[PDB]
Amino acid sequence: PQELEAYGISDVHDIVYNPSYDLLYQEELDPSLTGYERGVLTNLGAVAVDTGIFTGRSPKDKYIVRDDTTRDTFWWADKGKGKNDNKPLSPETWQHLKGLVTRQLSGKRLFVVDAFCGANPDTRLSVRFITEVAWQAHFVKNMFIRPSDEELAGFKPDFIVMNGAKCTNPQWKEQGLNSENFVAFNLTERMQLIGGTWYGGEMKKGMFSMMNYLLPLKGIASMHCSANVGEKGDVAVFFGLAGTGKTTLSTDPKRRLIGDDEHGWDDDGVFNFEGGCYAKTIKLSKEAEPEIYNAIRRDALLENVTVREDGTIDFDDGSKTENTRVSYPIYHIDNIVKPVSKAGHATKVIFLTADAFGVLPPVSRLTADQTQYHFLSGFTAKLAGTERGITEPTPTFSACFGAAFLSLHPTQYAEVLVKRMQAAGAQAYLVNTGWNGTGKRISIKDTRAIIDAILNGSLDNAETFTLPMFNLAIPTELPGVDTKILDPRNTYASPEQWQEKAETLAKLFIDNFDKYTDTPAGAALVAAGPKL
Ligand SMILES: Nc1ncnc2c1ncn2[C@@H]1O[C@H](COP(=O)(O)OP(=O)(O)OP(=O)(O)O)[C@@H](O)[C@H]1O
Ligand SMILES: [Mn+2]
Ligand SMILES: [Mn+2]
Repeated sequence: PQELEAYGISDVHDIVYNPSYDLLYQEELDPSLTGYERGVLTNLGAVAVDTGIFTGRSPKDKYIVRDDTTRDTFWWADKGKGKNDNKPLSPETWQHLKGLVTRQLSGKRLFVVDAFCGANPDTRLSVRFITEVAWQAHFVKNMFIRPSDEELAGFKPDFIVMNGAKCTNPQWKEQGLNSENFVAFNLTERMQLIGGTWYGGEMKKGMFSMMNYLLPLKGIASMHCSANVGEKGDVAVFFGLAGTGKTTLSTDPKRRLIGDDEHGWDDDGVFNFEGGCYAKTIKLSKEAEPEIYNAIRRDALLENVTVREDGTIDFDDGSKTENTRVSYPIYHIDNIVKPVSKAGHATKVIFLTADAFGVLPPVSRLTADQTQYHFLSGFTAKLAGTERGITEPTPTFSACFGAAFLSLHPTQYAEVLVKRMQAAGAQAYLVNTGWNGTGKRISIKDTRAIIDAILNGSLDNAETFTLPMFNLAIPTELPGVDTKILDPRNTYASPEQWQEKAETLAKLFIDNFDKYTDTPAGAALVAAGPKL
């Protein structure tokens, strides 16, 4: 307990260190629990919980302490270098938030989970997570790397994550913060503090943000991508924003899964940060996604799904949130890289996007300059009007396909990615997992056959022609793929109807890209973007 007292947490009478899966099951199903701690047992064998008022991350509540360690290296929200959520925090307000959390956890029954972030000993974080909520401990047991008993014996944390979801900050107005909630990081004390939000993804993406700070400064790419590997050792990575297909499409029975969301790329190859996968379950189809569906069993942890009185799950019900999720340890997938989630250098780099404007082609091979342009652009889009019965799509441009998690400037991630790709001779591709002129999403079946064709070389050998405006090389046909869909003009009444939309989208790309054109490298990439 005095070790806990070193963190500021007093008088803990009941300490649960390294809780087993069986204990976490017992704790969640305790009929005496109240409120959002409670779990419910589903007919699939997995416990389901509700994560409370927050059912996704709260970027507006994300703060990073600005001090002499971070001042000149962080990509700060206020430093005129493009928009981001790295809002500066004073060390004095940090101490206030730390007092809130440590007092909240003092005198409680605490779960302590030691885990690694990063598959390689030379660059991993040794993270100690502290929570008073059993399903939060379970989330981190699933999603981080579980140490061996030997690693546990000599465990030396170099980052502490203290989850005080049950406390809030009443001084937030005087302190200039956004709300009574907070997700704060301190790189001098090497700690994350959480208040107000119970959502487990803050811890997952928080540690991801810290890897995104430390690794590129050591020459190692740090990537919002999934990754898998063929029997020959050929590695693919799949970038993309939330919901664009990284987890869906890397979970592929023809490939060994490396990881689904967070990877590094060092001198030896591509390596997972995590010990689990965090899948979306909205409208989950057992036929369309059988491996992910099969992972939903005891020790998986369902979030915010609708569970019927009889224990069945209504996966289509988005009432609590569209962001229904399940975490599971990665070995709930049958065909994975083991015992360590890593492989060689990627030779296929796939940018996933869900184009709600219905303009981009299902697949295209990128030039080198197009790769850089679209990596910095980081496009996807949403049908935001759907619940009001309207389409109009809303663009998101998020640098590196994950600006919410970037702690350095986008160009620093671009430069090390390009360096790794060039050394490996990797080829890049752009895949629209989103919409076309039918006003419907491309089927998962068609997208998987597109991925197959990328990975087995058939797309590279295909005859291609250039789609106008975006100047994207697209194939005339592909094995097992519906041929009509390959040219996005074919799903509209006429190519001119596609063109009206392509022009709308091109202007959005051009306007977004302008902020990168204040270096000569950036200005020169304009020629690789869409052209009116
Ligand atoms: N053609 C398609 N390709 C891929 N996914 C599709 C397709 N059509 C529908 N989907 C659905 O879109 C979602 C893809 O989400 P997925 O979990 O792969 O996102 P992600 O990129 O892993 O995001 P995150 O980083 O937030 O975890 C799933 O709900 C999937 O069923
Ligand atoms: Mn995912
Ligand atoms: Mn993600």
